[PDB]
Amino acid sequence: MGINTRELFLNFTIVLITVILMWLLVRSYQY
Repeated sequence: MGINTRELFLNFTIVLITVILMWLLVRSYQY
């Protein structure tokens, strides 16, 4: 982790797109 931004979005941005799609994309409207 040195001189290379956007290198941890996977865990972060996924847990965020997963959390969201969950509360609402799991209900009855997939992504």
